[PDB]
Amino acid sequence: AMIVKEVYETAEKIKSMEIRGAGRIARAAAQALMIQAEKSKAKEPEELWNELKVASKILYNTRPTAVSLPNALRYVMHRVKAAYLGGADLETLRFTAINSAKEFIYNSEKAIERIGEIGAKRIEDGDIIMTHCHSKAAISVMKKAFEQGKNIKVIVTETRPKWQGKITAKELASYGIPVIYIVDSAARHYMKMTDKVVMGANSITANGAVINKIGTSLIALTAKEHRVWVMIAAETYKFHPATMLGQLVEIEMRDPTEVIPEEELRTWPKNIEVWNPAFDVTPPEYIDVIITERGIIPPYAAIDILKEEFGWALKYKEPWED
Amino acid sequence: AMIVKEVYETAEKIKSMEIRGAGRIARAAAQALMIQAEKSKAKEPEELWNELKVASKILYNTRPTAVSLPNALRYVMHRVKAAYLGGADLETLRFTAINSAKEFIYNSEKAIERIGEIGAKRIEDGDIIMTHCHSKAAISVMKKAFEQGKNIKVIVTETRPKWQGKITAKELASYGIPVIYIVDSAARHYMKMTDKVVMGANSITANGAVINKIGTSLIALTAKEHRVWVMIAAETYKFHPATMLGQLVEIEMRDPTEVIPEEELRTWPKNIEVWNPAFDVTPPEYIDVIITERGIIPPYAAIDILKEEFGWALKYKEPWED
Amino acid sequence: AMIVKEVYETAEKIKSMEIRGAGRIARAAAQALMIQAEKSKAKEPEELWNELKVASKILYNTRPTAVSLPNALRYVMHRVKAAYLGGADLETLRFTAINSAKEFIYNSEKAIERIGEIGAKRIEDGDIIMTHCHSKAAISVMKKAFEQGKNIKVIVTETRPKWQGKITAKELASYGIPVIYIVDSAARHYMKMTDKVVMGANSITANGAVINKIGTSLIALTAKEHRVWVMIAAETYKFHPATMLGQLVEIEMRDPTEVIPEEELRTWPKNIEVWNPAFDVTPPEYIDVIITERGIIPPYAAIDILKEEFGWALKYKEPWED
Amino acid sequence: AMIVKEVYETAEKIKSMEIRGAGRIARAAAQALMIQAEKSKAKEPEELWNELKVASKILYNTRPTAVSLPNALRYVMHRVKAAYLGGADLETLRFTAINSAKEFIYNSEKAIERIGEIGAKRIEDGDIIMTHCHSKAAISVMKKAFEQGKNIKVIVTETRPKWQGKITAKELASYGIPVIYIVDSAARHYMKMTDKVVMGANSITANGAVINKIGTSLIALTAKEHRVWVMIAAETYKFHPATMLGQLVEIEMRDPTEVIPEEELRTWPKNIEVWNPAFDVTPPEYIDVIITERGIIPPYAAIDILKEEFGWALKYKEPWED
Amino acid sequence: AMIVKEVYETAEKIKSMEIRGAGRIARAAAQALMIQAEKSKAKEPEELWNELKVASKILYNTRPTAVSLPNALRYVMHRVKAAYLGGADLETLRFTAINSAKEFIYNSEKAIERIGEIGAKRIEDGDIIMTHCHSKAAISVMKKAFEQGKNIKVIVTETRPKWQGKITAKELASYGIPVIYIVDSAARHYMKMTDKVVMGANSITANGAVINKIGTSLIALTAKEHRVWVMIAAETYKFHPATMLGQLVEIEMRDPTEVIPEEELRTWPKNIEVWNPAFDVTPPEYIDVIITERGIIPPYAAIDILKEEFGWALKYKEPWED
Amino acid sequence: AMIVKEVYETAEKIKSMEIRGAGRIARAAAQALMIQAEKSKAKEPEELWNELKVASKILYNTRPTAVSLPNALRYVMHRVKAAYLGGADLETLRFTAINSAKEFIYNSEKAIERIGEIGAKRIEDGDIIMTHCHSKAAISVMKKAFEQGKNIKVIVTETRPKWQGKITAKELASYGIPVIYIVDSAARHYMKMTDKVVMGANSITANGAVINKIGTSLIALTAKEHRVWVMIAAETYKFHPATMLGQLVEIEMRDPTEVIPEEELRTWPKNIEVWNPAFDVTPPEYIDVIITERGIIPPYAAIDILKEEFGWALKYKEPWED
Ligand SMILES: O=P(O)(O)OC[C@H]1O[C@H](OP(=O)(O)O)[C@H](O)[C@@H]1O
Ligand SMILES: O=P(O)(O)OC[C@H]1O[C@H](OP(=O)(O)O)[C@H](O)[C@@H]1O
Ligand SMILES: O=P(O)(O)OC[C@H]1O[C@H](OP(=O)(O)O)[C@H](O)[C@@H]1O
Ligand SMILES: O=P(O)(O)OC[C@H]1O[C@H](OP(=O)(O)O)[C@H](O)[C@@H]1O
Ligand SMILES: O=P(O)(O)OC[C@H]1O[C@H](OP(=O)(O)O)[C@H](O)[C@@H]1O
Ligand SMILES: O=P(O)(O)OC[C@H]1O[C@H](OP(=O)(O)O)[C@H](O)[C@@H]1O
Ligand SMILES: [Cl-]
Ligand SMILES: [Cl-]
Ligand SMILES: [Cl-]
Ligand SMILES: [Cl-]
Ligand SMILES: [Cl-]
Ligand SMILES: [Cl-]
Ligand SMILES: [K+]
Ligand SMILES: [K+]
Repeated sequence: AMIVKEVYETAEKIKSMEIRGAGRIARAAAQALMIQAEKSKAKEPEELWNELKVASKILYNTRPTAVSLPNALRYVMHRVKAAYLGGADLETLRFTAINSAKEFIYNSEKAIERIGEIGAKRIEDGDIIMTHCHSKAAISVMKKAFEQGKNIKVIVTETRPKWQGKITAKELASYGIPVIYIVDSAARHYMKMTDKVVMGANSITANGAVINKIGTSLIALTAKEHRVWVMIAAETYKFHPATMLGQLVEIEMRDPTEVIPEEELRTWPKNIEVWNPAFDVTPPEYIDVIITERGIIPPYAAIDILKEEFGWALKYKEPWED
Repeated sequence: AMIVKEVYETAEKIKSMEIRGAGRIARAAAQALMIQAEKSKAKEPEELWNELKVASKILYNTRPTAVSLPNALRYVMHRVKAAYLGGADLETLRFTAINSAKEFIYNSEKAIERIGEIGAKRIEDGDIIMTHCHSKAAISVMKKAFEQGKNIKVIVTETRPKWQGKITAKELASYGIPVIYIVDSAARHYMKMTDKVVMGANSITANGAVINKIGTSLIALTAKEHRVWVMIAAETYKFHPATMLGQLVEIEMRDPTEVIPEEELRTWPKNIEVWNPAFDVTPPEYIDVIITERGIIPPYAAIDILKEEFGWALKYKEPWED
Repeated sequence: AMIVKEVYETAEKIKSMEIRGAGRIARAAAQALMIQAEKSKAKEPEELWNELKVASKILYNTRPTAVSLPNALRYVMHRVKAAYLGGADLETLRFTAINSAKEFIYNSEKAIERIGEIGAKRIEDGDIIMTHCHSKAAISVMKKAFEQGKNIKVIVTETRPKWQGKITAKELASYGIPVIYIVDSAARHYMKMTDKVVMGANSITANGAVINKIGTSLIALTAKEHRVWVMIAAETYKFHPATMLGQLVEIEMRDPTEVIPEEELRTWPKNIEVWNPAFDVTPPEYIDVIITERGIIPPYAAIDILKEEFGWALKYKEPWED
Repeated sequence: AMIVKEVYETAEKIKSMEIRGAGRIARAAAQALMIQAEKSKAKEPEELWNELKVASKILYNTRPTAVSLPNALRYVMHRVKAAYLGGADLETLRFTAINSAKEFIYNSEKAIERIGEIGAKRIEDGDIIMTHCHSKAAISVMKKAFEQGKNIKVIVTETRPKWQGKITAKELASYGIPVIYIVDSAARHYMKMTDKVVMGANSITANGAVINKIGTSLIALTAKEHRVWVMIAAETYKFHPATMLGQLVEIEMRDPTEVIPEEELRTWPKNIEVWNPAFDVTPPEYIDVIITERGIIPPYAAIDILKEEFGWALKYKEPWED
Repeated sequence: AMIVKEVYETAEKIKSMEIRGAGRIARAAAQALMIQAEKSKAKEPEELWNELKVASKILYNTRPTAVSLPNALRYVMHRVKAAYLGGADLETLRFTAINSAKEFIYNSEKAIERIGEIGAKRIEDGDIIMTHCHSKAAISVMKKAFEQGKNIKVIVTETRPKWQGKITAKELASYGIPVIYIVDSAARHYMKMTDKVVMGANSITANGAVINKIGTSLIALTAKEHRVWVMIAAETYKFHPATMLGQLVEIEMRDPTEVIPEEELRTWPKNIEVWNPAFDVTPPEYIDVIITERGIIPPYAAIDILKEEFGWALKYKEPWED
Repeated sequence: AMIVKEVYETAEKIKSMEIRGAGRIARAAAQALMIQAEKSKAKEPEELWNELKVASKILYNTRPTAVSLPNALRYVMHRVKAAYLGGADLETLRFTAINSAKEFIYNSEKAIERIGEIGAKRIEDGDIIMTHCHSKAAISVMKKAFEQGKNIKVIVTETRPKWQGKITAKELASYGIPVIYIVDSAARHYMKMTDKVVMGANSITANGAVINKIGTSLIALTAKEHRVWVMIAAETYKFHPATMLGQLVEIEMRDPTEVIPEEELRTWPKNIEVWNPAFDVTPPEYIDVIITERGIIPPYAAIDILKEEFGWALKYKEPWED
């Protein structure tokens, strides 16, 4: 199959986290399919179909935990597969991939904006907000509250080992928002002064559990301890269909060298193992609301988002499997 | 007063944390007073007394949170003061300073060994133990358990910002103990597999609260959530006399460049502030036992350790005050 | 612009709490619109439409916290607006107003009676029930259980500052129900002897939170503490549509002279402020069920009441807006 | 009515628990109605209808707690009733009873297999699973997990007074699964080593409460204390329609001689009473998921299973009532 | 038998709550014994002894719940009794009564002032403090913190039924302290903004439980809920010796007309009963410290206050008994 | 060493649980030493000393978990050892053993009575009390409350696998106390109607934990859940000195045949293991008071009982070790 360099490059950058953030990697994967379809030299629809299946698989095998990625792939590929199977000729199949890809990307952008608008209404003037990692959905919320003239301040946790909190701090400061920057260990110490916790998600399960950057569950735990609202900002495509039928979400284990750099780590004795999970699981008892582009829900309503929008696909195999 | 160079160097090295760990700095403070008295060229008792008073103030004004330091200074100087007020001559005042200091150091050392023998009886073969920062008292426990032939493994949290966890990981591994190194954020995620948590202390208050390295209270919180025993290995000189009469323990705020290196921080926007608390407060509800060199106590027995060993001094001014 | 005196006097009575209780004020707003329409001297549809809009705004601007009042105005005005926009003539518009009003009013009465029947089934012979304030929906439950022959006693809390508890004590006693009357402060002391807690609601949010008379949340908290069932009796029009898109519910602050009479308060010094919140927020974790005219639900299905009945309307502006 | 012998024998055998387990008795009840219709010597539709009505009452008055039984009877008799009221002739009424019953039995069987496939995805290699009583739905899960090659061990609680745990221990062991048998009292003691708890259900209520074998709520409580996942494997026909409109589930009180054998009890003093509740109530807070043949749900989604499959019948009388 | 009118009128005033507050009523009982002794017309030791015994019984039988009152009578009477039994003459006995009284009175004043000083050290600049009722010991803390220049505000709960909150609001405002006055029901709504809770005590038991004005326990509960410090300010003579040997503390039930004035209550029907408990019980789990004149203790060291100061006396009968 | 048959027989009966109950086995062990000393044919003190050491070891090696046993042995043997070592002749050594044994036995009887008197004061008229196993200390409490004329009723759990609850039921009924008898699984179900939980102890540790019959920890857990007082009735000799220095208490694992009788168990396949722990650990957070013969303490004061009465012996080896 003649896979274009952009598919390989997108995949390499997902894997390396040069491109990162759950929504962003899903957009990048839709983009990569778009580009495969645009540049394809396929002459028959079967051949293009085969390229899009192979590209889809390469992109799926990058990072496991964030379901946004497979959900993007499926959005495009369910539509591509129904067209190929319904007889579409080459150019109709091509357009179906391109246009489906574009709709995913545009829907992602609008969803993040609307999550901002909805979540911002829950932020009040004077609020100290704590956040974790770098989530564009959570940021959209903070950014909009500040645009509305609420004087907020945000406690940003540094978020080891990849330091995504540095991204968040600089970003929020560039909008005019003051930031207090702390190490992850200090989240309980500062939870007394916090009014709200606003974080994002990689995958949300059928029972309401949120899988998000390593340490999220700790911040949620002590927020609950303190009666501080935990709000999770998350697009519908963050919801995980396979968990409706019992599937466990895989937690990505990333290279030990993100924790201890290579040159240091290679001097350490062999009876030290460095373990580097990229996510943890926050149970729904520690989440007050999830803010989707369709509104505020209790986390227990995750199953409804899943039923009404993804359940249908579960009797069928993946729309890229041959 | 003619303060010797070793007093100034010890003070600087406590301040910079080139010498750190609550028991160690307390021994170093006693050791500094020892050297002042050894080397003093005083010829009157009054002169040496005044030197030791000034030295004591220099040493006390280094780091505020660990009461181990003022307790060491008190141990030497209650004895020095009483000899002086009872009319000791120069050589008798001198020997009293030098010998009180050697006593403190020796008792510290024995206390740590003993804490280890006691706490190790609580550790069971097959145990996975989580720790935090680098506490000689907590290490004493684990090391003794390993030497008893218990096949243990220790999960070492990196302990941002100063990375004391690397000291711990390499020290335990060099004793032959298997280590799992993780970031602080991952403590909840790995609390299910943990059997025991063993951590140290800087100060322990009358109501049974434990002031220890930033992040301690989080680890304890989730250990309690998961019913994992929290054990705090701590010498009786970690107990904080002044909290008996209402005093709050100052939490040390250290330099922002410990979090974000100077070269990076100078480039960051002015509306970002970096907060770097060196300690937090773990309430007694999240502590199962305190292991002193006198035995296992519930945390609410802290007031008894204080009543029996320190209460009598509270009537008086500090033994270095004019 | 030509608004009948009945609208003005209903408004004044809602505002002064001469007419109170969330259901009742909602019925009174419908009643007021009904009377504007019956008595209007308008000659074109336009004029009547402008009167109903204006009258609705007046009624809306009385008390903010109970969503029943705007849900009643919406019930009428959606229907009036649709008729008006579909070119309805004057008597068609008038009667759409009158009839819609009557319909809300009759459904309110029936909903309250049906909540009685459903809720009474959870009451058991010998039950001691605690309640708070004076809620017709909670009272419907208690009255029905007693009419079924269950020997219950009701602990009535006095409900400062407006003493609604007195209304409830006398009302329940009038039906032959034995009453125990206590101050609000005594709710914990008597929670051990309580078998069920039954209270009303002013607004219920998308995430399952209940906004009800100041003090409800304390009762619910110690109820949950003691594993006593907390049941909230509430018509579907107590559910709050705007909270689906992030709106916060405003807590009415009423006159401090309801707390300290004017004659006494004028004598007090300026450095005492009296704060008089009329409602508090009870989180869903401390509510076992809501009893609506459609059934028993967990507090987390509030969002399904909203989606199924009100969600459609969030697309559009309030039906009384221009 | 000429009720056949198999109806009476099935009723007696449900009463005595020679046939027990909530799914099994439901199938046996359907199977009894099947045999009544097969063997009936009725010649009018009216006559067979009246037989099936009487049979249904006999079967329903056996054990009250497991709603699986009346749900089975409803499944057959809604269909029988509608055929009769629509003027079915004898053979058409007959086949409708026999075929509705075969459908119920088949769907039950498939539902259990499916619950097993789904729940098994939640079980992980190395898992220690605790169970209670003898639930075919819970066993389906464990058995499928074992057949997937997951090396599991099951802790089986003896389940006094009727000792259903011995049935479970021998059944699991005969599939090749390692078993640890303990007394019910030892469930807390062994909850630290347990990874997962998997139990069945007799009835599940609108608010998400689970009524299952006496002791269930205790096991769930301590599983929650210890953060051990509680999974309730339960077919949709375990969900209890009438709780939607307020009904409480009767807890069956069985004979004291199940606890203390007659030969011993007759010798005991008159001021000792033996209480033998066959079930308790586990609140939804102590349940992580319910595994239905339609998927994993949070317990608060019980109201949705009821709304979508059973709500419509609540308007009508039982389909066996005059 | 010859009891001076001062004893009778002190008793009547204690009983009617014209003299109230646990410390104050204790000082007034001592004062009453002092005056019996100064004014006695007895001529033998025997006669004075019989008067002091009788006068003590009268004073004891006023209000039951605050142990301060019997601890004051014991302070005097142990000393009088020992003197009398060691053959003291008339003026030796008289003066032992008078002097012992004066001594209790002076120590009470000093204890309250010392609690102020110790407790103020836990108050911090900017603190919002919630309190309940009117406790001189809690007020001592708040007043001292303000005198130290800390800018505090105090939330004062009204404390139905006797409105002690009004005494406290006016008193605190008189010292220049800003006050916020709320109904008791509003304590949860305002707990988020509260930094510390500071309340008094009537009796403290061997296990650490605090008996204080009706409603204290609800405040402490939601304080603990919100991780707000709960501090109890209480002299050593609030500790209850008889609870060491299992005694329960009696909860005074006062006249229902304190709740509903007579003029209104006579009009109410017989089937409403008004219950008026003057105190509730706060378990030690919801108290962080007790502040006594001897220091800060965890609530679980109440038993050590008792053993060290009162335990000796449990051997013998009350010193006023025959 | 010439060990009398009574020592061997006492040991056999301890091991078999023909003699059982923590206090009773300690009395029986003191008795066995008494009898060895009375019947000894020793001619020199060294020879008698050697017999008493050997008997002590035989009795120590019966059952591990209840510390009452070693504490009895030590009470006698500390005194025997001080006499042998201080030169006592044969007959003085003999008398020292006999008389020390008698003092232990008499002190045990008085302690149980006094625990009754003290605990009974905490029981109120109308109380429903739940208990577990058969504890003479807990029974003394119930028996005395009933003798005082309190109308109590006791819920007795059957206590698998040895059925000690049958002993308790019959015993309490023989005093006139009504009993409700339940299986252990039903303790949560009936905790709503319970006022108090009163249980005994085998060993109480330095941190306040209570080791008691298997299932105790479960009853305590749900009692705490329900705000039902947990009272532990326990003699000072139930307190475990070695835990002061870190020792873990061994949990006795008894024969599987107590759970499943031999003839049944031998037909079961080898991949079923029966596990039969005789005790569990109840953490001090689930105990409100321990009632000793010296009074009511919080469980956290266990360390005080240990310090003041047993600490002294810990620098020395066991008084029977050679
Ligand atoms: O979609 P948005 O809201 O941007 O991010 C959601 C989440 O994705 C990120 O994962 P990673 O950094 O790619 O591993 C973080 O966990 C973050 O909270
Ligand atoms: O005395 P040891 O047990 O060695 O250590 C006690 C504690 O002192 C250290 O503080 P820092 O590194 O000096 O700030 C850590 O907080 C450690 O837990
Ligand atoms: O609709 P019903 O059940 O009568 O009352 C519901 C609630 O409305 C009342 O508010 P207010 O007295 O009007 O402020 C109380 O808060 C009461 O619980
Ligand atoms: O339907 P399945 O999953 O087999 O069992 C469900 C439940 O029914 C049984 O009740 P009983 O033994 O009939 O009283 C047990 O409580 C079991 O958990
Ligand atoms: O001793 P001080 O600190 O003043 O008061 C202690 C307590 O006594 C008062 O009781 P009451 O008003 O006499 O019933 C209140 O309960 C107050 O908290
Ligand atoms: O000393 P008393 O109060 O009688 O009993 C205390 C405890 O000893 C018993 O152990 P076992 O039955 O010998 O194993 C039970 O666990 C009981 O609660
Ligand atoms: Cl998962
Ligand atoms: Cl502090
Ligand atoms: Cl809100
Ligand atoms: Cl129910
Ligand atoms: Cl009490
Ligand atoms: Cl132990
Ligand atoms: K664990
Ligand atoms: K576990």
